[PDB]
This record gives sequence, structure tokens and C-alpha cells, in this order.
Amino acid sequence: SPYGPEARAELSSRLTTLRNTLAPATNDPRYLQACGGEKLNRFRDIQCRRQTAVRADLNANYIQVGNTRTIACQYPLQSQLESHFRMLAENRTPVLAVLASSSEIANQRFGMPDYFRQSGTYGSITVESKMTQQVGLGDGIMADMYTLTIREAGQKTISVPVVHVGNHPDQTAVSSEVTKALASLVDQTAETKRNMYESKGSSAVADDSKLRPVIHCRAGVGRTAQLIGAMCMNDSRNSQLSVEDMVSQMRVQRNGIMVQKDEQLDVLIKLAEGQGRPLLNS
Repeated sequence: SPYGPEARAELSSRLTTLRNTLAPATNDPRYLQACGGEKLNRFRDIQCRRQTAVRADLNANYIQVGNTRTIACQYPLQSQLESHFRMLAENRTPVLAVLASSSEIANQRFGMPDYFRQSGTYGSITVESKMTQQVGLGDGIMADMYTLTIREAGQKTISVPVVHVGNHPDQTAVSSEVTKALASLVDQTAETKRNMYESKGSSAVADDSKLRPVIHCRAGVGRTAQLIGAMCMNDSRNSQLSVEDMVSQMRVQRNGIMVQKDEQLDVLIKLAEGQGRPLLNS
């Protein structure tokens, strides 16, 4: 019963209502608005909650799901790269997880700059990319890892671990098993890097807004939300957090599209069922 079709229908009913409520109005005070004529949102109806926005010129949000703190963002536009790199450096980012595939990044029509696999200079910021490990996630899906070193006069140099799901399938969801493996890899990578900062006495450790994993796909609402949900289920502090809670939290803190597809919700439901975690709030 707790994971039966009736419970799943009720979950979808609650979530659909929330999506509708959170739909952006014109000049919605709840959502970040572009400054002038420069494009902010990669997709016109996938907007950035203002109160949790990370930077005034990015579509990127702080999200806390239960106890689990992350940043979810869209794939930066070319015009946003310098700001995106500054975000990454100022956050002392312990892991950047990119869930857009190599083939999507290569598709010029999609406007997704290859910013983490090559080196470059973006305004005042110079970035160096180095390849590190490759970790299999299951079903032939591979996580390619990098270190991204971000340099800028007047700023401390910051190196960011990157986990790129290079062969993420382009038109299907990845399984719960792959998602679990990915969540574990992302969390572990973050823990190692965060620990380094703690060992150096970084002031970022005391700042709730910093040391957050940064996750994006293309729009930052589909694959990204599936991963963040899996990460929150991988957090030992989150006992009794329901699927309703986690998706509601993602939606209120970013936008009502978080967990964009039923296919993605199916994976979160399966993960929750495996843990005996509730779907709904009583």
C-alpha cells in the first residue's frame, strides 16, 4: 500500500498542485529577473527562485533537502561563464557534477560551452582542466573526473573536482542503481575535498552558503533533481524525510519543474521504497 498506485497517484497530485502554484508570473517577485536584455534563463519557463539565488546573474539556487545542502543550476550560458567560475571558486566547491553528456555539449545548437574539459580565459579568470579518474556507475555509464583550477588576480586560486557523466543517455533516465552509484561518488568526492579545506582551517567551513556540491545538467531540473534526491537519501541525517518533502523542498527552493519528468520521480520512488522511506506526509 505505501508504495502502491494509490499512494503514487496521491504523491503526483500533491506535486502537480505545487508545480502549478510555483509557475512564474511576469516579473514574479519570487523569481530572479534578468538585468536588461542579457539572457538569464536558458529556458524561458525554467526560472531561478530569488530568495535562494546564488548570484544575481546566474540561474542557480541554494537547495537544502532535509539536512543535505547543495547548489542546483542550469548549464551556464557562454555569457555567464566568468560569473559561474567565480561562483565555483567563492563556494570552495567540493564537487561539480555535470550530467549533460559529451554529445549534448558537442551539439552547438544547445549552447553548452565545454568549460570544464578544456582550459581557457574568461574575462579576468583563467581556468586549467586536468583529467583524473574514471569511475564506472553501472550499465556502461562512466563518470569522467577532472580537476578544474580557477585563477584570478586578487582571488585565492581554487581547484574544483568535477564528476562528468560523459555518456549519460540523451533521451532516457538512468536507473536507480546508476543513480545511487553516482550519488555515492559525488558525495565521496565532496567529502574528500571538504576535509582538505577543514584541515587547512578554511573559514568556508563555518559558512552555510559555502562548500556546497554544485550539480547541473542542461536546465538543472531533471537529471539534476534526480541526483539531488538520491544524495539526500544517501545522507544519514535524513531519516523520515519523505519523497513528498524532498521534491517539495527542491521545488520551493529552485522552481516548480524540479523533478521534471515522471521517469525521474519513478527512480526516486524506487530508491525510497528500498529504504522503507515514506512517499507521503501524514
